[PDB]
This record gives sequence, structure tokens and C-alpha cells, in this order.
Amino acid sequence: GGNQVQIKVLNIGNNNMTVHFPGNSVTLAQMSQTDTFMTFDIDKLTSINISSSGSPGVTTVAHDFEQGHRHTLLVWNPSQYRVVKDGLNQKPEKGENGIRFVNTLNEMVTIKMSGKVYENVTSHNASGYQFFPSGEKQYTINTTAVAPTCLTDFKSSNLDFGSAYTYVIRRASDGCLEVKEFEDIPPNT
Amino acid sequence: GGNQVQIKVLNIGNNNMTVHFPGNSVTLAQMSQTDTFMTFDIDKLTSINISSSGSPGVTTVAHDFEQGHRHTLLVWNPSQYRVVKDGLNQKPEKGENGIRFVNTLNEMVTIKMSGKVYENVTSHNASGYQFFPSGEKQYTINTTAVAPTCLTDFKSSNLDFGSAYTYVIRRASDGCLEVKEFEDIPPNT
Repeated sequence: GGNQVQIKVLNIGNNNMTVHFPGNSVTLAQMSQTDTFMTFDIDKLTSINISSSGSPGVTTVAHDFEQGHRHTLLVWNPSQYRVVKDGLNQKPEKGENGIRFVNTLNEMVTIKMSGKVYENVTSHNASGYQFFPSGEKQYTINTTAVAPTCLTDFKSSNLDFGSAYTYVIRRASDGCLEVKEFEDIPPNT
Repeated sequence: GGNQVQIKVLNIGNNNMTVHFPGNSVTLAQMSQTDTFMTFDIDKLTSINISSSGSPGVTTVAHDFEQGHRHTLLVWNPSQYRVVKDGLNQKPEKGENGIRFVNTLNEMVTIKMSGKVYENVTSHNASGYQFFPSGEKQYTINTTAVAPTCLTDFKSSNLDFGSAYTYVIRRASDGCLEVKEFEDIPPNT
């Protein structure tokens, strides 16, 4: 996955804190972290609650987790948090192509390509890159910005070896969707 | 560098735009980008102005750029922009150590290590990782959070091969700075 979210918790406060994930709670001492990234299916990550020892305050986490990515959930007293982006769940294989999408529409866009998802790419913003084996890839774009009758199926060009591309999503002259491809110098990250 | 900033410009609007960098101007047609990442010394990146054809509006990029990182400057009509982080300027060599810093102080912190900089890491926040060859590394931490008389020089432990670490910065019992090292699962990107 693809569809899996990896989360590590790092307690940077001065007391014991608990993060309640669906089906599993982790209590950490101050100045300590979970030894591993815990893995979840995005659809099963319904809510995340954070609490502190003694303090009755329970805080719910703003669902800012991207599938296919690792995150560090920073926690501190009194029930404070910050989600830090830690990059991809998997190291891209030699020869894979990095693809990111840029949304120029006034509504969010979701892109699904070869089992990978770029969810709710905001207006005039870029997603991070995700990596794919070479060759033409089919993908879909779903948004409220265009008529439901508009074409949602697209195809990437013949992806070279180890390249990186930015796919810019815009309105076509007929009012539907169009994608312009740009080659970028490969990311080092 | 290290102390270098890489910037590519991508015009995602519907008209011609100009980006004035110190000593060099780039004019882009709609749906076009600069063919390369232009490189600048952070200290020499005094200001960046963005303008559109016909529209008298000139916008200054007050938004920061991180040294040692690549960026995509997204531009669109009338004089809009967004700085997108594209990762590191250099691909980490096999065996290098990814190191990031977490600031738990109430003031921003700046860390300088082996020619690399982590500038203004905000309160209860993490920097991205930067990579270094193996062995003990000397580093400095400068902040307004502690007395100027406090020790600002630190040393990393004898760091292993391909190992990643998070250095958590906190106030020591004597009122000065203290750093706790955590080993991490190495980042993939």
C-alpha cells in the first residue's frame, strides 16, 4: 500500500501520553517514540484520540494522513499534536518513474493510478511524487469541478526509465478535463 | 550546497508571466516551465518578483526557500505563486546518515552541521532529514530561548552506516540546551 498509512508516535512533552488508534492504544513515556511505524488501512483510520496522564482532556486528530506515506505523530502536554510527513512507505525501485499531479481547478481532485492514490490535491497545488514501473499507465481523475458526463479516464505517455514527471490538470476548451505532461529532473528527496 | 537553493519555475496560469531573480529574468508562456533548476546561494537570493503581461501587479516572493533543497515555483495569473518543496539538491550516497531535528523550545532554533543548515525549526516541530557521511559530527545550535553564555557546541555520537537519527532539542535542568538522540527506521524519500 498504496492504501496503507504508516505512523510513528514521538512524545516530546514532559509526561506519559496515549494515542488511541482503532483497535490499539500506545502509551509512551516523555521523550520517547514507538520503535516502529504502525501500519493502517486509510479507510479503517476512522479517528485518532490523544490523551495525557492525569489531564482529562482528550483531543481528536485532524485526518491529515496520506496513503502510501509515513508520518511522525508528534505529541506533547496538554494533548497537543502535529503530524509530520516522513516520505514514502516504500523505497522506489531502480528505474521507476516519479509522477506528481498539479491541480489548477477551483475544486479538489483525486487521482487513482495503478493502485496508487493522490487524494484531494488542493487548488493550484502539487501532490508529492509516487513511483511506477515504466510504460503507459492508465489513470482516473475525479472532481466536482466538471460535469459528471465528462471523460475521467486518461493515459500517461510511454514512461522512460528513472524519470520524473509533473502532470498539470486543467480545464479543456470543451469544459471538461485535460492533462499537460512536463518532464522534471528526477527527485533526490 | 548545502547553502544552495535550486528553483524551477512552472507557469500553470493562462498568460505570460515573468519571474525576476537577482541578475536574471525568466519569462514563461502559459503551461510551460524552465528546462532546468536554476541554482542560487541563499544569501544572494535577496528578492524574487513575479509579474504578468498587461497586469501592472508585481508580487514579491516573501515565502522562504530552504538551502540544500530543490523547489518548484508554481506561478499563475494575475501574480500568484506557490513554492513547492522538491526534496534534496543531492541524492544521499549509500551509507550516509539521515539526521533531522525536533525543537521542543518556545523559540525557533537554527542548527548548523558539517556545512548543512536547518534554519528556524519552529516550536514543537521537526525539520526534514539531511544526509552526512559516517562518524562523529560536530554541530551548533543557536536560539534566543537560552542565555548567550550557554554551550552552543555539540557532537553527534559515532553514527553508524546508513543509519537515521532524530535529535530532540530541549531545556536542560541548568537552564541551557540538551539534545536527546533517537535512532529511526531510515527514510525512503
